[PDB]
Amino acid sequence: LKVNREIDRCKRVMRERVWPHIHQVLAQCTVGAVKNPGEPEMPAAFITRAVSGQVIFQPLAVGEPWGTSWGTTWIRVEGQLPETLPEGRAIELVFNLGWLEWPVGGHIEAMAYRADGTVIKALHPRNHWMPLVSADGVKDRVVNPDGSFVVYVEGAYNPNVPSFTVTELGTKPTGKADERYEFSSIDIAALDQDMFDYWADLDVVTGSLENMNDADPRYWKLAKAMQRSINLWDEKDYNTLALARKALDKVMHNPANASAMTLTAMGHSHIDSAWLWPVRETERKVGRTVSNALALMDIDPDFTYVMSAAQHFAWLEERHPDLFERVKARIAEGRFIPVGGMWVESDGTMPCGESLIRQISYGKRYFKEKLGVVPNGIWLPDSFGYTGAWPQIAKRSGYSWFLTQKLCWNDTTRLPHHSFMWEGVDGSQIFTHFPPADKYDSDMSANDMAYVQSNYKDKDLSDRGILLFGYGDGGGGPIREMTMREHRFESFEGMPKVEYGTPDDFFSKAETEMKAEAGSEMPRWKGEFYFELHRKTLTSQQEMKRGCRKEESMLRTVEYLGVVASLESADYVYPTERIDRIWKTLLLSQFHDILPGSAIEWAHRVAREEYARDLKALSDIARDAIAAIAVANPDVARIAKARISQFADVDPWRPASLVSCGEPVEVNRREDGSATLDNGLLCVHVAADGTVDSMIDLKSGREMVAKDHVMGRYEILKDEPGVFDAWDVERDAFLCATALADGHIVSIETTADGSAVIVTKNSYRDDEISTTITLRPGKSQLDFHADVEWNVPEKLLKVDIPMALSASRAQYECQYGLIERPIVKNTEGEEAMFESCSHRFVRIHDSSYGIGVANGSTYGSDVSSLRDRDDALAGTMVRMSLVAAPTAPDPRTDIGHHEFDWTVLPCASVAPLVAAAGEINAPTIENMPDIAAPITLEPIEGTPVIDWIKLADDGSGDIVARLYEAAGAKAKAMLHVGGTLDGWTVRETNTLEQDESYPDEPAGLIGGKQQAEGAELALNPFQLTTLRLSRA
Amino acid sequence: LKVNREIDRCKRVMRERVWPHIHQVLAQCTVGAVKNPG
Ligand SMILES: [Zn+2]
Repeated sequence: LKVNREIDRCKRVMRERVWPHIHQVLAQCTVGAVKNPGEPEMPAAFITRAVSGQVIFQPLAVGEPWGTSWGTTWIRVEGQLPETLPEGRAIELVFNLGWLEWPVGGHIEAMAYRADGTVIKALHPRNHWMPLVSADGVKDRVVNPDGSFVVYVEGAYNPNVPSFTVTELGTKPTGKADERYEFSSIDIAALDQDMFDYWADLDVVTGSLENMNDADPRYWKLAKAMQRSINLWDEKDYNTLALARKALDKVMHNPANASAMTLTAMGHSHIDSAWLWPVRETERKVGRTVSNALALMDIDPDFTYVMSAAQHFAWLEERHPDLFERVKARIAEGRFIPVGGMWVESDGTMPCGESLIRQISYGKRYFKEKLGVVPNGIWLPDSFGYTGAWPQIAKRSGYSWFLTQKLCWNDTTRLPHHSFMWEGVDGSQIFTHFPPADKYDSDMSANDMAYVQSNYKDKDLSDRGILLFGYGDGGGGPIREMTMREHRFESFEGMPKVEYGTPDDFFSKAETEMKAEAGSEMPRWKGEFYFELHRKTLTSQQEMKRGCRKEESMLRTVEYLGVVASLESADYVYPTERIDRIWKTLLLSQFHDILPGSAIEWAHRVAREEYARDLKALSDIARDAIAAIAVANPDVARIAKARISQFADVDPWRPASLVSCGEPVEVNRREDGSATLDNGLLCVHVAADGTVDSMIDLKSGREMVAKDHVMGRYEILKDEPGVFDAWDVERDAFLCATALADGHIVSIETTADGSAVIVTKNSYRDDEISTTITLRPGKSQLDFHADVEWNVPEKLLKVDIPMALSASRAQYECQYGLIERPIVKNTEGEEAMFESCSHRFVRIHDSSYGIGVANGSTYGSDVSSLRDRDDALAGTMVRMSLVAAPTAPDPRTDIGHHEFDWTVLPCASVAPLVAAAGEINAPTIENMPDIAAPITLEPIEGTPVIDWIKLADDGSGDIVARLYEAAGAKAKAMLHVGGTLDGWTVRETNTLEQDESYPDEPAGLIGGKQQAEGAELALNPFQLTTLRLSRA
Repeated sequence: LKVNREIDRCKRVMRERVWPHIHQVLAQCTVGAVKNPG
């Protein structure tokens, strides 16, 4: 059609006949540079060293790469600012350092400083210009009395790292220029605002023709004015410009339709704290983005910008002190908004409950003392699913709403609604919203308006949405082209109304109006947000998953010992600052890019050796605190190899030992190679090739292994996905798995305590798996411990546990509580859940029985039914993923020597499973005097569990316990305290240890603040309460 | 749909897992050149 061919003419007119005549080049500047391929130094220490004499600045070469990979080049620019400058026009430098266009935050960047150490503005691929004079006769401070000036530019020659492709770029500074980026004559230019407005109008108009339909007369009244204008603009006669704009004005002022939506736009750039670059680079990225944000708050007023991740604010505070005081000046104004008080945008499903609570707490604490703000909602646009315990934690932490967008990438199903009420397992509900643009980084195009209005899933009762724009995922922020195409879409009949705003006000009014409109028809979602994509993120880099749990499972012990030692010994200083530093370092390695393990080899290498260092430092605070208890109770008892595991079967926080102390375990070797372990409580029969093939529960007398199957068979899948190698698993892999039928028992023995051990070996073509199966006296559980020497890439290992019990749903655990997922997947959407998360245990049960499996560091599994060889129902298979080896961002990921531990239990109720999980995840310590816990609850009914006894953060000396219910039934208990804190009071708080109550949340205590000894507790299913004990 | 996403996997298999293993490199050759812009 004629119009579609007229759109191409208009776009080419924009690109060649209008765009170049915006920056009129006046003069070019002399340049000299100094290169450095090493690690960068602080800019302030370089400038003052670069002002006196101590740098030479050998001139650059036009047409050659100005740096090396992962290096820094400092450039001294000197211009002249000649006279006869155009009147009423702005003057600005233009830096064209060989930019590409596709990745904004990916390849090279830069930052321009003044000759005192102060930032001017950052330089990015699509935003490369620096204001000298502002079209009003006022100059920047870096201008002499004459036209002389001098600028320093720190340029980062970051390589462009492909997402999924084998490369050597994400390892270390190479010292070579792999991708060539030229220099090409930094220059000075005058800006023409009228041509720039004309280009903006053309852009707005021509982008609306691709998205309208040829049925409204506006499609034709537009395409006529677009044609009349470009037929009138002759770039060789400037006086025609004023004629061309008047033609493209009879259509720019048309009031929006009556029923059009209303969008609240705010500037937002998402910065992945570590992904495709080292963590030593994110600091500069935050600096650049923030500087860009403030240089756009003087192009126009009423422009708003949001920023999350208090850790980014801290990084900014240390590197650019001057750029911090400019932010605070905008915060008090109201145009700069910090949102979602959290340390970093953590992962949404893997961290435990205490991780999330501590993230919220540290974030709220930083946002208070520094910026003085109190956020009202959780900002989490990018995450691989959400745990389902989030609503309760958010509501009990003072929050009011919630924000997500990542759940659009699901491979099978689309969620029904965009704005809805999300109810967790407890019952508390939070208002949640997805930005209808289906992405956080928009460019404020006409395509995005058309999509937002034509995709919004609740247009019948909401007509209100949010809209984020800016260049994200690597920084950069929004560009001044986006802001000046927003004023065109303010009314613009044919498209949604758009206006600036803050998130809190949008959320308040949107929720209240949707409520008062819908009635008791408000959309609702109960449960978790299962992410139907990126299944391999549960096991991508195993040393990160093992590190997140081992460090956090022992922070519990270290913090508990600080409580016990601060009550026994009269002089013992609890090291608050070391613990705070360790906690912040931990919360930084739970970002949504490094816990899933989908970053470059460099990032994981640094994050891995941090776990080693903080693990070591933690087990010195422990032994130094235990030394204090050892002198306070000098003659009670001391045991080596103790494990303080919360919620045991008899004594909750007593430090139990490793010596089992039962009667020996009789072992009956058979002649064919098989063996028979038999303690008082189990009768295990191990076959000739590992693989326990029958397990009797001698108490009840039930087989525990599904017939014609063996427990412990190893499979190795062949996973070579289409895209996102380190991210997701094909379903095809589940078809290709091959068992390792070869194998044998290496050794059968008994030990000093009386337990029996069996040592097995297994191999697949290069690598070796040696398992140790243990049976201890007086414990109704079987323990497995495997050591892997993984060497072959592109493979995936997992073990299976065939259970002799058949049910319709499987039971996992959440951060606080439990969930169930189907076993046999019926519909198309259910088959998308073929692999799922599991914190610390999975249970398959029925009305009166059940079998459970608890793990140490795995985090991943999948369940399916089992059918006998005569085709009758046999049981259920539970497979849990151990280690995978991708190749995309990390060529040499997960090579060599992984450990794994797990255990299998017969459990009618859920209490012994929780006890076994807690007891397998606890760290070991030495020379620990065994003394009763200070806080104890006697269970009158149900199963309440005290999780995280710890000290107060106010330094006052109070105790804070975080107790919940872990069975799904109401629980009644009462508190008993030891003889070291009698006379103390107890009271109820929120998760942040503050006296704040909420009318829509039940409480634990009955009454108010009363005596601790004898206070009673009632807990409705999956409730999370926090007790605070004070001396008075 | 599942098939359209299975086409991408097959095309990438062609491009990376099948195509490079066609020309097995044995040895490289010494080279010398003379240039002429006329
Ligand atoms: Zn992200």
